[PDB]
Amino acid sequence: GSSGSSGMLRVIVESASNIPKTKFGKPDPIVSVIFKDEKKKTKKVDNELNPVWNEILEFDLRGIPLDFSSSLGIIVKDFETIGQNKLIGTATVALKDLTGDQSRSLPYKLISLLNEKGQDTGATIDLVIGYDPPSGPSSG
Repeated sequence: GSSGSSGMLRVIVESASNIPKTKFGKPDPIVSVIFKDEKKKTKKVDNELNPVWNEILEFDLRGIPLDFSSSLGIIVKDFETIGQNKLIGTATVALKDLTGDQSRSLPYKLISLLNEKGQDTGATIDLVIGYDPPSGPSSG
């Protein structure tokens, strides 16, 4: 364990609320984060409108900093449904604001989720993304 940071993006998932129920009752919502070709999702929540994951995610950049082009992809759907085109909502977090030469963690809450059509689904999800600039002898 050498002393040195190689760029790492942490994506904390608190919980969601205001989810569009279903005819049956309550679907199985699940957070799905995608960054640096890394698909990481949170523990699927059973029949519950406001699922509470309160988990922490991490992504290795390998000395690769952020840019105005870098962003996080947040997609929420119903586990019970995989193939079907059932989509609860989505949201993209532009890390262009977190970019810089000094760690910066901005709490992203009250995010409006949009369906595959781009219409306000009426669901909100809290997330805390933290950026960390790489630094050390091993540059890549």
